[PDB]
Amino acid sequence: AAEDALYEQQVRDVEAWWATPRYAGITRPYTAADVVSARGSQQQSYPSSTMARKLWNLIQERKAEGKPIHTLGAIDPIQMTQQAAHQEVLYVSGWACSSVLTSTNEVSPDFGDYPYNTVPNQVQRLAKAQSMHDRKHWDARRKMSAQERSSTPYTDYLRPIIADGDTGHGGLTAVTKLAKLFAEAGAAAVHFEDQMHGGKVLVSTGEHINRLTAARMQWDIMGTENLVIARTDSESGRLISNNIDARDHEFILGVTDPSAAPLAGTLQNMEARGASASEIDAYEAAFTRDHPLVTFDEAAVSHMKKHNVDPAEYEAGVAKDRDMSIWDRRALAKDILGADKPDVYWDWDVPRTREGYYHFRSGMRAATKRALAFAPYADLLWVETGDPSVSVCRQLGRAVKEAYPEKALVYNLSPSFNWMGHGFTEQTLKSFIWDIAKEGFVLQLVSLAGVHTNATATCELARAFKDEGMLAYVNLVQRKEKEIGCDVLTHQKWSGAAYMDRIVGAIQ
Amino acid sequence: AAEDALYEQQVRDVEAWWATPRYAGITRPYTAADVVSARGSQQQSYPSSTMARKLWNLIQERKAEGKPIHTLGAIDPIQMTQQAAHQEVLYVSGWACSSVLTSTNEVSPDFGDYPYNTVPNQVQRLAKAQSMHDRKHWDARRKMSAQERSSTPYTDYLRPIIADGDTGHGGLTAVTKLAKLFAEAGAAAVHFEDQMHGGKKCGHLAGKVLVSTGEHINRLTAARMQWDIMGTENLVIARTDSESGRLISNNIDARDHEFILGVTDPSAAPLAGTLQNMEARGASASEIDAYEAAFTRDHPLVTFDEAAVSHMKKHNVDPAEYEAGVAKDRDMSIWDRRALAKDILGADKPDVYWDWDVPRTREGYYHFRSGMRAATKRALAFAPYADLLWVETGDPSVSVCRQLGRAVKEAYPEKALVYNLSPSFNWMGHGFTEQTLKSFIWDIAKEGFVLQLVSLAGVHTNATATCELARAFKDEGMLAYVNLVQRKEKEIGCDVLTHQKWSGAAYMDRIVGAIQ
Ligand SMILES: [Mg+2]
Ligand SMILES: [Mg+2]
Repeated sequence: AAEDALYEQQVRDVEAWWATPRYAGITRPYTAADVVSARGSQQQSYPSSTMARKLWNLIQERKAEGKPIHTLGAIDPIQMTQQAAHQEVLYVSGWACSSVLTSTNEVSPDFGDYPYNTVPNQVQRLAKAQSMHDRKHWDARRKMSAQERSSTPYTDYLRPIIADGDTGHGGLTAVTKLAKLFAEAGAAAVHFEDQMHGGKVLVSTGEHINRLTAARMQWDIMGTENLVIARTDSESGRLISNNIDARDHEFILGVTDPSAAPLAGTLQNMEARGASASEIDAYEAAFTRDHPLVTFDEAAVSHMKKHNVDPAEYEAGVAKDRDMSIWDRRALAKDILGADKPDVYWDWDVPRTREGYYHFRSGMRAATKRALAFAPYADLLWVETGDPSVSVCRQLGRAVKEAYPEKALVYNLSPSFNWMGHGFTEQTLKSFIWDIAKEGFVLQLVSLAGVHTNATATCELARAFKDEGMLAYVNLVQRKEKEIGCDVLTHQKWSGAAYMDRIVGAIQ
Repeated sequence: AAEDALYEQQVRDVEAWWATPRYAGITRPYTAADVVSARGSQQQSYPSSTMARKLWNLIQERKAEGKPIHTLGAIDPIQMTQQAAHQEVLYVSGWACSSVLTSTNEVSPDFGDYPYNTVPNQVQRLAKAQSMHDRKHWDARRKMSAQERSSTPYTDYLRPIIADGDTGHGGLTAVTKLAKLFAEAGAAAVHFEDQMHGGKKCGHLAGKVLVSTGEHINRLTAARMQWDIMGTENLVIARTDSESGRLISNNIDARDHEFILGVTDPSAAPLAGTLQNMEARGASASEIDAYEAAFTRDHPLVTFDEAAVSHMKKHNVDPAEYEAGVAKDRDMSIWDRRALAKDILGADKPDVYWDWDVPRTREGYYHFRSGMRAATKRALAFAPYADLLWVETGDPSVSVCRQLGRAVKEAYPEKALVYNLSPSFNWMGHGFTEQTLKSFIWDIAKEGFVLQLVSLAGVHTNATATCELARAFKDEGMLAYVNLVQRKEKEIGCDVLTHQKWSGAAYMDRIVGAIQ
């Protein structure tokens, strides 16, 4: 039929699409029929998908060279226009949005607690400005001679946008709607982090995989090729919201002291009888001191050597199966111990927080494992590694390359770190970006760069303008703007006035 | 009746409100009953009104001192926080909104052609950030000792906001809706300018288009009526660009007639109708462009006064009576000027030939003699309807400012003025020294220009800072970031350096800790 042919043609198309090199190694737990059944009859193309292909190709080219795509977080269209000739991509931060532009105009510290259309609205604001300045630029060039065009460098205002998706802002349907808004707004790529929606609390490995799968399916339904970026904060995240996933069990901490009674219960009982907030804090502090936390692997091997049993059989099994459940680990331990010896005591529930969070052994062991777990679901991997170290980066890069030799990584360049005070020289501060790009960190970003440049410039001017008036404005702004050749100096032309003049002249 | 008694009380309360010194010398063409009848049964209070009173009191204090309230246009909450310790008010420009933040996210050159909730939305964004930083600041101060508070200067993040209302974005009902949005969003004052909504003419004779004097007065009155209905004291700022606007959309108002220009050649046929016939005959745009350019050359424009005096001199008639008559009545209508000239010329002389319709533009606009004569006359006409007067005066000039300030103050000695400080003018290449560049703001504050603003300041500082970092970062990476941002930020004591604290992280941590 008319509908049957269109359906069948799209199923064939989607299956072929997923077989292209763009999606080599990417796992999809759903089918092409699943996707086409959700599409309706109306096809639509999105500019973000052309930008996504531009970004994908740029990543492939720079990764092959061992070279960086390093950029600065931009908070407004002015910053976009001034980066366009220099940075090859544009980054949009949710931290920036939280304090400078929210969908409700209610700004706050970054808890990812703005309405979830906030960062997509900032993407749309930048993408529409990109299109305006590309149109102005194309109009300007058509007014030049053909040879003057060859003499003048082309400015590319259509740099692919990378945007912060936070944790996805709720359940899987929220993630699909957030991904939809981003593809509509213009984002070429979106990153999603393995923290709980609402210091840091991780979600299970499987929960985050499901978020990444939800974003991919929505873009598959839309027919767009936007890039999924998976971020993990398990290098520093000490709490996990959910113990259901066996791939996390080796990092969850528990007690070995059988005289420890569940902490959360004690704390609620205390609050019921009227105990002071400090008294609850004091007991919780003492409880952590009195009862040290270890992994079950650690408790088992300690129990075996204590009872004169070789742990090698256990250690081989957990090494062979990193993701062995706690249930199967206890089974393996008791067989090795046998009937005569007592069983390992270990309880991860007893020390849970008031919220019910479990304790988690953060570090690069957990972060590397999660990066590998996320790799078949993501186009780029973003691992927070702590303070900048070429050494740590090299280790992570090789660990990922040996399992997924084509996966590119992202690095978050800290704006606040004391580089010189922590071992760097001017030479090694300069080469850092290029040093880690050789190890596979292709996309690199100073998240809050546009916040800090803007704050510093206004701070300097505001103080001086109070006492020196227009002398301060000319010295600190007008003179400098002219010296460096900033094209906003002629603001009317910069804004596109000549472009609109021609259109109005054509209409009349 | 009980209800009727209440109504009369509210009417009496409005009348008493309008009799306070805040509204001395302000003309309202409506009654208190008019206002109360539009109010409904619930009145609510608006923070913008508290900010408006704060701004009014600051203007009164600074004007008495001959001192400036000089500020910088801010485009985001970051710039607001860095200005709060230094600039006593905050300015929000519509030019900046047009290129950086529109209610539809469609940025473009400034034609005042974004949807009219655009600048109110930017005001709301800044006002909500002011409240957030005030709450952060207050919370931090309650953590200090009582003595440490006495020793630490209090930062006032609640600076009154002045915002661009463009032309009012349409007819009188749009002006009232826009005024309402600004009062809801948090603006202490709004300025409205006497240009035609729909933007400037483009191409030949490109430039601003003025409305009639009376049209702009009705806009000022509409905004005041809306704020009266709301019970708010926001400040009306009247802006005129008749120092440079060479076209006017409407000739109905006799107060504009002395500036409107016309032809004296009886052989000139109407230009717009000729161009329309040519366009209808297949003539190209260039051939039409040619006829218009030639028409402008062959038929100079003059005011009716100049035509009548030149005509009297040609026919050996003393023009002294005509000149004395129109000097006495600057507002004489063209109808009455023609009759005066005709009576002086007498039955045995031909009458003055002068036609202000023949040279009209294709849109139907009239030609207008721009300059400080028109600008000063309009400033005086708007004065009874405005809390502050904003007169564009051209190149920065203490002399021109002093003349304008004196001219206003001889009729309205209490009236405060606004000065728009150009960020683009080449001060040092046009007669300023470093010393008089510095003193300019204080020099004109002594002449009554109490409120002064660099409207695009936050556009230019932001662009310059990113331009410099973006170039260097491409090649020097984190070395450029440390050299140009991090090190400088710490060396000048910018409090965004510690962005977590700056954003309010400790404030929210205490709220969450108090909830659990
Ligand atoms: Mg975020
Ligand atoms: Mg405007």
